[PDB]
Amino acid sequence: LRRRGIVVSFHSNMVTVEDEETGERILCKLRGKFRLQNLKIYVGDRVEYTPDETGSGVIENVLHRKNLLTKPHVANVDQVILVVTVKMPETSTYIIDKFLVLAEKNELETVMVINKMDLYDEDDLRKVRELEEIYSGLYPIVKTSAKTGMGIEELKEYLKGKISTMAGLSGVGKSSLLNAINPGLKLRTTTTAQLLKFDFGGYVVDTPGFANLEINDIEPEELKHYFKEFGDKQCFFSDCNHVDEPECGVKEAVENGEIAESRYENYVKMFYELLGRR
Ligand SMILES: Nc1nc2c(ncn2[C@@H]2O[C@H](COP(=O)(O)OP(=O)(O)O)[C@@H](O)[C@H]2O)c(=O)[nH]1
Ligand SMILES: [Zn+2]
Repeated sequence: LRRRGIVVSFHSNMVTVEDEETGERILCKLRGKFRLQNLKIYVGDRVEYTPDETGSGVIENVLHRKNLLTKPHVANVDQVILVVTVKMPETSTYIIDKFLVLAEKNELETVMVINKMDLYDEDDLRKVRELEEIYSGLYPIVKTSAKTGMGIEELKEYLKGKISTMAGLSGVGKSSLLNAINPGLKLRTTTTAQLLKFDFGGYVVDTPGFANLEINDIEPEELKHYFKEFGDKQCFFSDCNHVDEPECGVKEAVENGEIAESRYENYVKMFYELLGRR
């Protein structure tokens, strides 16, 4: 009879589902009119199927998704674990804000993780204090070391229950942190993502988030809504883009220091970058 499950991967041209109750990995086939209609199914999709245990099962229906990450297709993602690096990979605030813009656009909770702390000397630490100085009040920050183990237990606290996606520049330590959180687990024909179950309940995606940092589906005038800070600020004009406009609460805030310059700076850069399109 009808049982609820979460899709976790696509094996041998078939959907692999996991039983929401207390189930194992039941392989499946989608039947019905999903054919007639165009109701596509993805990893992370919640579904209800028929347990013909005498050989896997059959997917009867696919629930409605809260969202759908793209390239590595993933549905119903709650969190973005943004792993950042001050030294070694060197992460610019610009890249960081593009990541946040993306996480916000897909309406996801974001947890910023400054990794490789074990490698930082005094100058590096200063750069760290600058990251906290910028993002402290906009997002949760956790200082970690995949090697030392520093900050992992605290990070396990955010992964619990939720379906999470790792994001960050190559080399920043995404796969190493994963293994630090759950020995054995690791980041990545077979072009679809997979959901890895955490020891403590919850899942993390096979491959990394928006690795292609593609901000195009965003209209210029839309971008401003993806910078938390820009909101409680009042600007003269109706829907002021905060760039040239004559009077801007946002521009005012920057001259004050209520808004980090880097934030404004990167937002404007991104703004103009989106304008170049017809
Ligand atoms: N010292 C130190 N090295 C780390 C840390 N995390 C990852 N690394 C190293 O950084 C390299 C890249 O890590 P990896 O997890 O593969 O990066 P990813 O591309 O973000 O998944 C590997 O050679 C690791 O040995 C960390 O917290 N501290
Ligand atoms: Zn404005």
